[PDB]
Amino acid sequence: MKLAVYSTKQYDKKYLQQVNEAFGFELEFFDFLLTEKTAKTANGCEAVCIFVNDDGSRPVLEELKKHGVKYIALRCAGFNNVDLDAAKELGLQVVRVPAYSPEAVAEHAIGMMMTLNRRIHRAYQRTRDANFSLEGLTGFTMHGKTAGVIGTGKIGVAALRILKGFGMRLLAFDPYPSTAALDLGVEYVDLQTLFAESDVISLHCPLTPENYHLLNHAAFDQMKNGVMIINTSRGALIDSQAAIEALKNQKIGSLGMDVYENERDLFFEDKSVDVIQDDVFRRLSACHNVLFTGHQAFLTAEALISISETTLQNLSQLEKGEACPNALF
Amino acid sequence: MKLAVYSTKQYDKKYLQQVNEAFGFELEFFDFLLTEKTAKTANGCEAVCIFVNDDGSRPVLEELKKHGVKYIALRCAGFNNVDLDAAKELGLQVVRVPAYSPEAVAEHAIGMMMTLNRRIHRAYQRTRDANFSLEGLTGFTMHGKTAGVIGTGKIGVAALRILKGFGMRLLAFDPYPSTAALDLGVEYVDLQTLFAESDVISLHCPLTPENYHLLNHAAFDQMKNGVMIINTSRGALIDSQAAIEALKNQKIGSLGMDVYENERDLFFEDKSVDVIQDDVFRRLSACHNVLFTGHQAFLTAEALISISETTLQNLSQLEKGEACPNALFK
Amino acid sequence: MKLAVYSTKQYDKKYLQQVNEAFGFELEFFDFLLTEKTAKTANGCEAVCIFVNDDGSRPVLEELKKHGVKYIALRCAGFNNVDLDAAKELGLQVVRVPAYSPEAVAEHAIGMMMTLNRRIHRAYQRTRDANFSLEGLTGFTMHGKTAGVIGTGKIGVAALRILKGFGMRLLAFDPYPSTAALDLGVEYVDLQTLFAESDVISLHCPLTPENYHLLNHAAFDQMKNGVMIINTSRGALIDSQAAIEALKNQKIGSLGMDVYENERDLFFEDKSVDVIQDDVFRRLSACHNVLFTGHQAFLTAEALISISETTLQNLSQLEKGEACPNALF
Amino acid sequence: MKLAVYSTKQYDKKYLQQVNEAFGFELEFFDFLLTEKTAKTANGCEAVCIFVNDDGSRPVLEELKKHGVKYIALRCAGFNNVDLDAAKELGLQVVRVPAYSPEAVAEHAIGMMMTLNRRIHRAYQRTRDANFSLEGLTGFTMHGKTAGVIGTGKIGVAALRILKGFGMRLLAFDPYPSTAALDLGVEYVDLQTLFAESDVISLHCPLTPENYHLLNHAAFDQMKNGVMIINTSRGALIDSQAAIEALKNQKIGSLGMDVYENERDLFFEDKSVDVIQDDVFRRLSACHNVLFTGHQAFLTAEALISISETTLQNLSQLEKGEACPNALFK
Repeated sequence: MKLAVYSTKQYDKKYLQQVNEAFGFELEFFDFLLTEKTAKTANGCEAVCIFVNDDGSRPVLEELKKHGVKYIALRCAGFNNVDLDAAKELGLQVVRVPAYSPEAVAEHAIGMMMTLNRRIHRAYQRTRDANFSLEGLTGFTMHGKTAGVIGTGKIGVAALRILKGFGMRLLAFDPYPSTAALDLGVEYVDLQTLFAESDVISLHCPLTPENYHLLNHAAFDQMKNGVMIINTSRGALIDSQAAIEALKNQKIGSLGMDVYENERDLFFEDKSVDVIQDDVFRRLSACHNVLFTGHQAFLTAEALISISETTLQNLSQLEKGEACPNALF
Repeated sequence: MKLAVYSTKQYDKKYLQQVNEAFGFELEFFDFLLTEKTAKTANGCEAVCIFVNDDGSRPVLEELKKHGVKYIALRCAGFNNVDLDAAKELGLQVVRVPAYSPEAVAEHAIGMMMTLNRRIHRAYQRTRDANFSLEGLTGFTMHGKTAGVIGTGKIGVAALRILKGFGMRLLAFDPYPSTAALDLGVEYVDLQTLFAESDVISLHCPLTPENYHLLNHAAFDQMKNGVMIINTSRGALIDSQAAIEALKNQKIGSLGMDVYENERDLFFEDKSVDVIQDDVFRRLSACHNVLFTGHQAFLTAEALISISETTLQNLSQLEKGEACPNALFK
Repeated sequence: MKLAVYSTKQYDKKYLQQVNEAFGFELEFFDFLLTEKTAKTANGCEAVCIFVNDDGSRPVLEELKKHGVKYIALRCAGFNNVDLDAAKELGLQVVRVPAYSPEAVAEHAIGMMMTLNRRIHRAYQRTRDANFSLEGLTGFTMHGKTAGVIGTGKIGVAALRILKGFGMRLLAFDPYPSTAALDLGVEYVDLQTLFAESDVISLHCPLTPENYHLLNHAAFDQMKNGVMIINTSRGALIDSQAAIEALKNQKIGSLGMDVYENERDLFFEDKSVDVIQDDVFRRLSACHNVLFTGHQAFLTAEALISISETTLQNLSQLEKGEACPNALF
Repeated sequence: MKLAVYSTKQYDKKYLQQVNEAFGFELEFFDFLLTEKTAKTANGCEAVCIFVNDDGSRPVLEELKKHGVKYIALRCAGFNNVDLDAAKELGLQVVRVPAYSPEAVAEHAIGMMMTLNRRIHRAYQRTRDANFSLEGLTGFTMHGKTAGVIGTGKIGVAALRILKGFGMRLLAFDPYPSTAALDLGVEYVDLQTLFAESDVISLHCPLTPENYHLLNHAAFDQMKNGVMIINTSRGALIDSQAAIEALKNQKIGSLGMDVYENERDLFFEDKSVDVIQDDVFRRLSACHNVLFTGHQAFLTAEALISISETTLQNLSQLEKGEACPNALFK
């Protein structure tokens, strides 16, 4: 079975090749986006593997079918990229990443927190040139502080586990309180309490129409001066204009954000008939204790191996049968 | 009483002043080093407060006494910079802060680990300029990995609590196994075992003649390829020449080191007629997944407050003629 | 005519589109490399435009021919990536940009030199973080120093003009002395003399069998301690190992190199027992007063406009059947 | 004579020592600031050498006198930190370095220009990590563009020579004409014309009432979109609020500023109310093609040697009872 892989990054290739040892496919790696124009490159491949920015609508799918491709595989969860009606109709079998790694994500959140806290990113900038000055690097001791987690699904609980290790007082907000969280000693509270009492706040929840801009001006008003905020969840959970103001006011002490790729563009705000919006990343990073990562939360070897492992197992079946539920039918 | 503070940094001043509300000393802050030449600036203070780089040799002490100084407070644990015998003969009293907050230090070790693991230091260099490329940033999932801690005093135990939080398998080496550790599910093992099995290793122990160059060529050879090593303990725990080789060979995956001041200028071991360093810090940082911090482990507000409280409390006892448990001699 | 542009960077696109206002080509821009696999994307185009990394080997050319391509335009001087014998046989026509703007390249060399001299690159690393320390930034006054230029073709002469403006003594080495250089007041000399007396040295010459490793251990021995060396010419002009030792020795004070794409892996050092050969860039940049740029010497709007005009003109001449002096056969 | 040197940086020491080979002063170097408190450190010295940040006010001067100092040498042009009246009254003599090497300053201005033009500072941040991407680095060819110099004293003229070498067309605004400049082919013009026609502008003039905020909203409006501006002259030549707005609007393509020690606050936006700040420097540097240097324009070995010779020579003349042209009063 021959698989064409689009939007390939070096990490994608490394892990796919390693996982492929136990499936045996012939792999062809392309660094470029799958588009209507590039679909033809798949010719000769029974299948293609795509990621969040690849184009999966009918026009692309038509080209693929024309070129003999049967199976499409997302190394991925987000599908706003693909036009799913067509595939079934075109006789084209399909999939995504159902399982994902909660620990990788939680750990990333913690890592962002610690880096910000101890200003380790800044320290590195200095010490890489043998500048050992400590001015401006002072952090806070975690132990005995209060941590507020918004959302107690697997990721949120994984985070709480770590925060418990730090010896923090643990608070949480979730509409659906979890035994797993209670067993850790977490106290579930309303948002207002969480905002009021938390030294560190971390978002681990899905975006809903209800929680759009959950962290807004009113919310910031409730928080402690110098509060640390981490968002490895969707960008829309935070009103960016309000966060910017709160940073300027010094209400927010530190802010860490893992930026989703198709939110990067709409990230954001002011511009005067200027200046969309890499400028915001630059300014905040320079002027505040603000740290951005580029949707990096799942970027560990173990997490990547898991994504790969499956991707191959699915195709191997498809190359012959199963439910899948690789398959989205 | 009036206190002259030398080698003053902004953090030193902020926390000393804040703590001093409870004490009422008259504080005078100097940014420069105490030396034989600057000792005269103390004139009119009964006490001086110094840090690791300040010069406490006999000639300095002699000048201080000449100028009416009775008391010397080290706002740090180390005292090798001060000639204690001379101080005793001269009638001076010397006091110190015997330990730093264990939690602050452990948390710093963990922070170095995570920053290294996820290459967060590298990411920032990118994203500060709006470059979101992930190439080279790939880390490891901590959960289920094995952590080995060498030394289970308060700092090591504090680290172990955090590591337990990550859901790691916890191994340790210490001559005197601690119930507090055992209570965490820690398994104590010999060094050979700890070296063979640990994905991450962190040093939380005093330097002894016995453990000089504990992490040496034989130790590295034993370790897992890609191992992460953290040292917030003294530098001599590690044979640097061996570490540098291990990095080159890709035995050591990641290395984080909190570099003590009295220990930076001294890497050698060795070279010829051209030429030496801060170069090693620059090269390693550039070429490997290596992070140095400048003795930053105790640099938190809470830890600095503790240091400030102890220091003023020590001074307060000396002023009164009350025996000070933090005195370095009679 | 419709033209497919491969390996497209934003700058390529901006200037090609700007220039095309005068030509009316139909332009299709691709970000990815031209390869045997991607050559099919050119279907519908009479021409393609490529750069130094694109693959112009016979298998690729065969694909392009099958797909209706007639013309290949190199938006660069180099053509090592294109198999000219094959192209001829296949009836394809190949054109290039014969030279870059001399002023742009010369200015880049001077820019490198001044940045290094005043450690401006270092200063920015500091001041971007509001660190105004000057330690380690001391340079040298150019006025009254001696510059040596190796090669006095158009670029070398442009460089000399600038150097003259700094109030420097001008020396040069060329086997074929130039009237414009002589008219400027340049004194031609032997290499040994140029090495012995030059404060600053800049390489502006083509690579030849003769000058391979022209700057070698013996050359570095003859130089002044603290000498500044600039190479915007090909990498092989310098023996890297020697250069590395000379930096380590402190014979070479400063080194600036504009690194050619194809020559990127070749250079430099021992090196690494496999990946990565990039570490040399990292090491030298951190440990010494060394500056690398990525073949940036022609990267000005004006130079890019010239490349764009030449390319579109070359293509019109081809279509019209006129003689194209830029043709590679 | 023994000379105490305050606020010493490694470069000050190196060049002062090198020059002293021919003078034989006895030199004592202090890294710290001269203040009322540290003036006593000078006892045993007839002279002290100070720089722009050192405290020269009456109380300090009084201390110096008490401690036997007769001479104060400024290793710089500015002297606003020194209370000249008090000095004269106290019987102290003060000398300065009247001007920096014109070539060094002009060369600095050109260096900033080229670095900004080709985004070499950005490039280095990339290539230091083997990132050879060229996106965003595109510059412009200098040759055939127009350069406008504001001020045609020795520095402006030195800059013109260089700019001439680039093949640029030379414009200048100075009320007063320069033989050297005319001789160079320069065209004098009014400010409005200089503003309209210049691709690059560099300021090389002293601050006067007449040019306070010379580059103001109105001036920027006249300028070419994308224009490059360099200021190695004093800050108040530019209305910073107007400049910042002009950067935001994209009227100014690039801005290079050598920032005087005494002037960090001149440059401001702003709404960083909490709390008044170096933030402007961090922000502009990140968001625009902006480059700051810390009053670096004279930082070359030759320029420093000149400062050093002048300073030692002033001191020598003072010792002699000779007329020092560089004295600030008599």
